[PDB]
Amino acid sequence: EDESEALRQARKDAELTASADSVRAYLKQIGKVALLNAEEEVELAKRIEAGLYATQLM
DNA sequence: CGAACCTGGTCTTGACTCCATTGCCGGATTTGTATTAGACTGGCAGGGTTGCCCCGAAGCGGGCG
Repeated sequence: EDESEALRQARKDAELTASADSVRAYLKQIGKVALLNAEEEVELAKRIEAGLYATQLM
């Protein structure tokens, strides 16, 4: 079905596999963080420039 | 009988030639680095074949605390 932790346990146990091919390992690694939009990019760029000026001032 | 001679070299002096050998210098080519603002967001991809043997690891029946 879609619940009762059978499919959930299957997805969890299939997440903790070997994946001996290094390309598949790196792709499963990078398919983790959430993608962003233009507002998130604006926010992160402003935070980056603020942090850079703050550490240069320090 | 002596005497010129003539010619092996042995060697030097002086002028001449000629080509390496750096040295700038001006320009040519060669090589390296930086920068491009619309938006773009998790692979293609190729095969699976023997026989025999040894041995080491995974997993399952079976009793035990």
